[PDB]
Amino acid sequence: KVEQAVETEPEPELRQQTEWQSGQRWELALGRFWDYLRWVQTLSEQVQEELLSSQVTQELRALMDETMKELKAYKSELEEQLTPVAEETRARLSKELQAAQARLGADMEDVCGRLVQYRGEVQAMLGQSTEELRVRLASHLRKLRKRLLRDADDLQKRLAVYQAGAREGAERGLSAIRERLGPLVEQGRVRAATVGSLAGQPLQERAQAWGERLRARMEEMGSRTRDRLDEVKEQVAEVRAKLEEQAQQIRLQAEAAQARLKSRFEPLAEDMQRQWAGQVEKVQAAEGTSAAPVPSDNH
Repeated sequence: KVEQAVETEPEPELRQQTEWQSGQRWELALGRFWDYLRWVQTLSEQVQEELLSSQVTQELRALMDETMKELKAYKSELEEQLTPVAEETRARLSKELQAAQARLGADMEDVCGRLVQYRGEVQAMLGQSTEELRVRLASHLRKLRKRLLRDADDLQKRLAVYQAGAREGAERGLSAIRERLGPLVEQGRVRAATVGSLAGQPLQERAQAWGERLRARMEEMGSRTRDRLDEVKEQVAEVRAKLEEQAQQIRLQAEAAQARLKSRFEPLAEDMQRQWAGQVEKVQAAEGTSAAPVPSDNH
């Protein structure tokens, strides 16, 4: 909201590389998703009015399945072929996707949860503050929106290379998607989320009122905002997700980094270069300006 996800603003290389590679089909979903993704940001009491109905959730879950439907579709067909090698290196292509894969569902599923929780919590009270919940809503959404972002690219980047064409690896490719998810549904029955988002909680005719809400919404939010992660766990519900997630994130970015290194080393050797200072931020000394990325905060 200020640097966690704002660092990408000045770094259009992510939107340029994806728009050039993908084209528009996949870039569309992930493109429109980022719009409402950050739009969810709030501050003024207006947030309590929007919480009435799962608006950002319906729009988020709507696009989430879109980018995931187009990516998974083109992916399965992409796995059929790998880089121009087919010998041993291809073995890393199986694990590589495993990382970017778990990263997709992780953030995605985390999205619907952030809303379903934030809404299910406030809707249970209907008479609390907003900042107390915003403090965590800023960082949580910051890392949730940042990950899904830096991931969408780092993931689509590998799909651009696979377009090359392999021989033996062609068999291992199909295995990659099989090593990620099998019994489950892509990530974790995301469909089940589309149902909850519909739940909402209408009153009489103000369950949304986004019309006037959006007015002060962006006004106060952009005005200056009074939170900037002041470390104040109010809901302590959604924070758990980003907390336990941010921890495992290291396992993903790690396998995805070590693999990508050699993965792109075959086709080229400049990716790590532009990515060294053009990926998104590279986590400039820890995360969060104030409210550091809590590991778990116990239970």
